[PDB]
Amino acid sequence: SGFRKMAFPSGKVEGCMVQVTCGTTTLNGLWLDDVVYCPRHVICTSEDMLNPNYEDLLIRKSNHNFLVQAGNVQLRVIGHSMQNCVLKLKVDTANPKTPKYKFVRIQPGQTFSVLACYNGSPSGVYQCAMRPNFTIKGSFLNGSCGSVGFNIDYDCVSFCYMHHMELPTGVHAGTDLEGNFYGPFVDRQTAQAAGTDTTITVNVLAWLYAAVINGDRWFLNRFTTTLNDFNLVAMKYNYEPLTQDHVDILGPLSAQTGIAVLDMCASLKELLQNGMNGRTILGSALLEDEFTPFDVVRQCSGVTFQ
Amino acid sequence: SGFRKMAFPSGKVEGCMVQVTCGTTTLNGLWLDDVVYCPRHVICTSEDMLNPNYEDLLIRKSNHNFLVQAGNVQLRVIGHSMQNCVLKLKVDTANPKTPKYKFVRIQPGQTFSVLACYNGSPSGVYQCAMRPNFTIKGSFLNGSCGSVGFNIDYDCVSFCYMHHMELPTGVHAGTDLEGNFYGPFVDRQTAQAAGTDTTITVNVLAWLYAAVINGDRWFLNRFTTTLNDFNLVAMKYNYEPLTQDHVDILGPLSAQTGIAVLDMCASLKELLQNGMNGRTILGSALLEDEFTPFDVVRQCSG
Ligand SMILES: Cn1cnc(Cn2c(=O)nc(Nc3cc4cn(C)nc4cc3Cl)n(Cc3cc(F)c(F)cc3F)c2=O)n1
Ligand SMILES: Cn1cnc(Cn2c(=O)nc(Nc3cc4cn(C)nc4cc3Cl)n(Cc3cc(F)c(F)cc3F)c2=O)n1
Repeated sequence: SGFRKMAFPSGKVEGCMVQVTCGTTTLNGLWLDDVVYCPRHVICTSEDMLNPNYEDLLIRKSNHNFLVQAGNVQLRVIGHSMQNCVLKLKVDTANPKTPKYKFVRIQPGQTFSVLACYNGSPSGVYQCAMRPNFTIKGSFLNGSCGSVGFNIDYDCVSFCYMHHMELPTGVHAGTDLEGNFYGPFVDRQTAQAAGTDTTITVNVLAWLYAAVINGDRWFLNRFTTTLNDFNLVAMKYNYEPLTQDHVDILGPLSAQTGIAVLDMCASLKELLQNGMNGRTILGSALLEDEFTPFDVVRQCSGVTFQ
Repeated sequence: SGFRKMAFPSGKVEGCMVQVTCGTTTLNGLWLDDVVYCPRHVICTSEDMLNPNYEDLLIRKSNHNFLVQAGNVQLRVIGHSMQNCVLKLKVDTANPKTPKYKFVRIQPGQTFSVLACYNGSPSGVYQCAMRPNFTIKGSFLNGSCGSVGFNIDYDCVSFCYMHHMELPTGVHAGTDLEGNFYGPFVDRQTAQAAGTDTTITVNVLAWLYAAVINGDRWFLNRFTTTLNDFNLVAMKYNYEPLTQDHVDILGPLSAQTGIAVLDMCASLKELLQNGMNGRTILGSALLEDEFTPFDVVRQCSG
C-alpha cells in the first residue's frame, strides 16, 4: 500500500551520461553505441545565441573542439552532424553500458522519469508529466542541458526527452531525441512562453482510482454523468477534454475498483465545483494530474522494470 | 528554478539487489561484497508468524536452504549469521558492482531515497522522510521486503533503511542495515501501531525558504515571534517543537534570503491560523515537510 510519485530506476541511463564541451560551453550528453547526443546549443557563444545560424555555426568547426568526457576517460570524436535541434558526436568507442533503447515522442499528459545531470555526472531523478502547453515543470539549475527524460519497458529504455532551456515563467522546454522541440519553442534567447496550461483530466481520474484502491473513498458520490456533460464543465475550469480513448484506458481500474468511469467523472465534477471541503485525497490538498492510468497500474497492481 | 521532490540516482543500489529465498519465503536482498543482507523474517513459516524465536529458527537452517538469485546467476551461500533483525549471508562471490557504501542510522526528519524491489528486480524510486513516529509513508506491495533506503554523497551510498513490514495504517516500518528497528516495532505479526504522526517543523521552514528563493512570496509578514511562543502554537497543530539546533540549521537559509529564522517562524505561525486563502506555495496547497535544510540548499541556487 501507500502512494508516491515514483520514477523508473535510473540505473540503465546513468551509464550513458557524459560531459560534452565546446569552447567554454559545457553540458551533458547521452552516449549510446558510438554516438553522443547533446543539445545543439553547445556550439553557441553568447556572441551568436540570440539570433543564430546553427547549420552555419556548425560546419565551421573541427573534431578536436568537442571534449566528450566520460567520467575521467576522454573520447576521441570522429564526426559531427545535426538532426533538428540535437547534435550527434560520433566517437571511436561504443558505450559498453548501452541498454536496449529506442527514441520515442510522447503526447501531452504522458509521464516520464527525468535524470537531471550536471557536468555529465547524474545528480537527481524525478517523475515528470508532459504538460498540455508542451512544457515540463522540472527542477533544473544551470548546466542541466543534456538531462534526458525516459521510460523503461521490460528492459528497453525509451528516451523521450532532452533538456534545452528554462522559460522565464520558470518551467522548462526541450526536444525529443530527434531534435523536434516539444511545443512552440526555438533554441535561443528570446522572450518566450507557451499557452496557459491545463489539467490532464485523464490523469486526475486515474489518480482518484489510486485513492480508492488505497481506501481513500470519501469523494465517491452516488451519481453518474455523460462525456458530453462532463467536458462542458471541464472546459470552464481549464481541464482537458476527456475523450473515448481516455475512458477505455481507465477500464481496468474501473473493474478492479468496482466503480466506473463517468461515475468517477461525477466525483471529479463535484470536486471541480465545491472543492474538497477541507479534506484531502491521498493527503494532497489539490488534484493530481501527473499519474497516467498505466502509472497507477504499475504502482498498485504493478510490474518490475529491472 | 522549479522545485521538485528529487530522489537520488538509484543506479548504484540496483547493482546490489538480489532475490533471497528460504524454503518458500521470497524477499529481496542487498548484495554488498561477499555478504547478502536481508530481513531475518525470511526464515519464518506459517506457524512462525506471531512469536518467532529467530535464534531457534536460525540454528535451524543450513546454508543449502537459502537460494540467492542475482539475475540468472544463483549464488552459493557459505554461511548464515544474524545481527538483530537483518539476516547476513556469506556467499562465495563478491558483487563486482558493489559501490562505496556505509551503514548509517538516520534521525526522524531525515530524508532518503527508496528503491522499491520485487523478486530482486528494482521497480521504482521515490523520496521518503523518516516521520517523527519512526515510520515512513512509503509505497510498497507484497514482495518488497529487503527494499533499501539510501542517500548518496559523492558516489558513496549511505544505506539507512531496510523495509521489513507494513503497519495496519498503511505506513511502513523497517530497520537500519544493522537490523535495529526504527521505532517501537518488532518483526512479528503481533498487532502493532505507531504513535500519532507529527509534522517536521524544521523541514517546513526549510521548504518555505526554498519558496522565497524561487521568488515565491505570497506568505510573508512583518511579524516576528519568540521561539517559545512559536512552539506553543505549533504544538497546538500537531507540529514538532523547534529546538535551538533546528534554528541554527536554518541559519544558512536565513542568510541567503535575508529573513531571520524567527521572522519565518512568524510567517509560519500566521500560515497555520489562516490556512492559505486558496493560494499555493511552490505549487502545493499544503505545507511540505519532506525537504530537509540540506535538500533545500542542495536543489536550490547559490
Ligand atoms: C536554471 N536553468 C533551468 N534550466 C536550465 C537549462 N539551461 C542550461 O543548462 N544552460 C543554458 N545556457 C548555457 C550556459 C553555459 C555556460 N557555460 C560555461 N556552459 C553553458 C551551457 C549552456 Cl547550455 N541555458 C540557457 C539556454 C540554453 C539553450 F540551449 C537555449 F536554446 C536557450 C537558452 F536560453 C539553459 O536554459 N537552466
Ligand atoms: C503490502 N506490503 C507493503 N509492504 C509490505 C512489506 N511486507 C512484505 O513484503 N512481505 C511480508 N510477509 C511475507 C509473506 C510471504 C509469502 N511468501 C511466499 N513469501 C513471503 C515473504 C514475506 Cl517477507 N510482510 C508481512 C510481514 C513481514 C515481516 F518481515 C514481519 F516481521 C511481519 C510481517 F507481518 C510485509 O509487511 N507489504
